[PDB]
Amino acid sequence: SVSKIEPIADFVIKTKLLSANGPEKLQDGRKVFINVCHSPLVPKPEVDFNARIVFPLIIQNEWEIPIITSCYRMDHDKKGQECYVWDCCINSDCSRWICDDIQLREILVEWCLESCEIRDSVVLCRDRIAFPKMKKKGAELPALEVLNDELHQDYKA
Repeated sequence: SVSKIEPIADFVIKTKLLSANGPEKLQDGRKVFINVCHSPLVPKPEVDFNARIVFPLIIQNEWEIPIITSCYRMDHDKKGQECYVWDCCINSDCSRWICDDIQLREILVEWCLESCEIRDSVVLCRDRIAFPKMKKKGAELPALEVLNDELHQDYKA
């Protein structure tokens, strides 16, 4: 059974595509946008966010904010050049944690970049990075199709 997660727009990561080694063709050097968004349907860490507890767990690879990433979609800039867009959906509580702790927000941004890199075999720039003041890139964020074992425990069947 496939469930739908309708993400709530939050903020955008702007970057650059350095290389594409995946099953599909992408143009190197094109602008990349990542929509960091949220839903209460995304799993969340079992350990509540407390900086002194959690940052050592992150170093130990024992704690992470779960991310559900969409397939990429194409948009175009004003000169007609292709730009690639991904949605990275996290639990709504985790979206509030990254408001109050800038160190956690930086790590979450890195996790979102790695998530797109993993799912589509792309390499994204860590230097040519920006944070547009918009909530999302593009029109309505499309629904994420997920299996029931991917949902937050309290929202499973």
